[PDB]
Amino acid sequence: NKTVVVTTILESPYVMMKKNHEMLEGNERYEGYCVDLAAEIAKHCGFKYKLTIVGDGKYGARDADTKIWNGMVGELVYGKADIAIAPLTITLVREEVIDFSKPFMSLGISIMIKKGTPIESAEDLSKQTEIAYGTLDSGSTKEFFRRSKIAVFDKMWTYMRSAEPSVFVRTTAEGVARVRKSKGKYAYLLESTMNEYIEQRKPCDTMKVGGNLDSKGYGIATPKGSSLGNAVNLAVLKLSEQGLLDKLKNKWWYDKGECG
Amino acid sequence: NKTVVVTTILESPYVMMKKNHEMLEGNERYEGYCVDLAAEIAKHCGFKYKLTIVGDGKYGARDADTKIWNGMVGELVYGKADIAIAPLTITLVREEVIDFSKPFMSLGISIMIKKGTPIESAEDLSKQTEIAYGTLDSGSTKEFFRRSKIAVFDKMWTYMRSAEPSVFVRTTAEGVARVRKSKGKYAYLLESTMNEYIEQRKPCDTMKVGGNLDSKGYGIATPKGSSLGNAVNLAVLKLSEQGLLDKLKNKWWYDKGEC
Ligand SMILES: CN(C)C(=O)c1ccc(-n2nc(C(F)(F)F)c3c2CCCC3)cc1
Ligand SMILES: N[C@@H](CCC(=O)O)C(=O)O
Ligand SMILES: N[C@@H](CCC(=O)O)C(=O)O
Ligand SMILES: [Zn+2]
Ligand SMILES: [Zn+2]
Repeated sequence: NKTVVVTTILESPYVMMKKNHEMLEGNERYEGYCVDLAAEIAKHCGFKYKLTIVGDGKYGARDADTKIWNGMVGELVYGKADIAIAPLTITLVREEVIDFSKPFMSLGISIMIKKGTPIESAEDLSKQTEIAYGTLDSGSTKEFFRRSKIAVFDKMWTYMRSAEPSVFVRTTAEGVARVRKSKGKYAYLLESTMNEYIEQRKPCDTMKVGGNLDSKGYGIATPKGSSLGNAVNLAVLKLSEQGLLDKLKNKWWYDKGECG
Repeated sequence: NKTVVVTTILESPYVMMKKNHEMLEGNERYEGYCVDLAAEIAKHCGFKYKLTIVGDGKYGARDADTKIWNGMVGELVYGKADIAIAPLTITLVREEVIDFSKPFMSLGISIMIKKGTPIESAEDLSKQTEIAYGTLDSGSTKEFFRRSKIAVFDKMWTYMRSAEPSVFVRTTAEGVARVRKSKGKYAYLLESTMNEYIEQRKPCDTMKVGGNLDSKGYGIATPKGSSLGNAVNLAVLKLSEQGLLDKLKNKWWYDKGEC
């Protein structure tokens, strides 16, 4: 019996510091969808756990030169954490080095605009220069554009990779702030889950436009061959079938909506 | 090196007989989304394969008395097939006896009505008596209602399990025909994928109403511990990331929609 080290990331509404966090200790400092999910997974799998925030604040990508993984993925690969419970996208390159449970949430890449921005689609962004657009660094959305052979997305990447000043951001919060402050001149490409959450938070000045660009899932990740992988997978399916995942999504997205 | 036996099911538009199937042979007799997907999975994983239609025409459930698995799940469990490539729902009870890849398609349980039926939600169905409703008699949708602790769905199951004559059907096609012939007095609970497909088929007299009741996925299934599982999983993720799954959905659902 060992305390499971959980790596996660501060990303609303998945993991957030409670208002009164400075007077709280350990796991009690945090709240959110992944905090609730971690508690459920641990209960069903019968383990005790410690939530830790990923040191470098990243999801995980592999450096092309050194081949070293960063982010939550790196924490699993190098044995610094036992499990990642976060909005971590299931991708081919990651599945090669870590294990993922069946998905607990669906999502797709989507477009965030400041309200009133005359953009309705990815096609619309790709055909103009007035409105800058970019993505998060070290995540699956950037890799999507880097790899896409779809004409519109390829054009978009050609623009984004060489754009000056840089259109990429270190955190989702930075991307959102950039939209809010840029008077309609920056659009942000981010996962529909995060986009839909921010759309329902004050100051209610952003919106999701167009359909999703792809369709994928977040999964709970463990190091390759971990003893926990099997149980975690079954727990995710149990929570899905009990309706708990739906309950948590309602709790953290729409029950907490502040744009009416 | 051995030919992989693929179990699948005749379910439109996943697997269908080609119009000229009697003058074709082997895998060439069939067409559809899962036929296209099987060819791709096989190419990427480097195996030869034979498509076979599940003998009993069922998805897979375990008999409460005999504890024997039927349908495509049974074919995997008892060693008759090496892989199932079909609209087979990932469920906990199945994942305990077979392996699933990461999902290749997302779906949820949904409501099919004859156009004009005064029903907009599961809540609506549960409150009234005039319009009967049911599910495929063997499958994950029936098990969803059987197991649900959610009040609306519990109410629906309490009605369905006791309705006479039976509100359950043997095939999706039977459920669809029942909606079409019942003048608005039967609604059919089925997966959103199959609902959305039929919505685009002549005579264009059905529609999907309300939100989905759950959210889940179909996966490619292999017998527990099979050597093929890892490669199949990586192939699904590659095909997802390359846009192929989206292309195949558009091909079989919308590009040739008749409405
Ligand atoms: C809990 N819910 C929402 C789900 O079970 C679910 C079902 C399917 C998916 N995802 N996941 C993936 C992936 F594994 F790639 F992430 C894909 C799908 C649907 C479209 C193809 C690829 C995500 C969640
Ligand atoms: N969920 C993403 C991070 C967010 C994004 O890239 O848009 C990942 O796992 O990399
Ligand atoms: N996809 C379902 C069958 C259809 C249904 O139950 O609605 C299964 O795998 O059992
Ligand atoms: Zn629970
Ligand atoms: Zn480097």
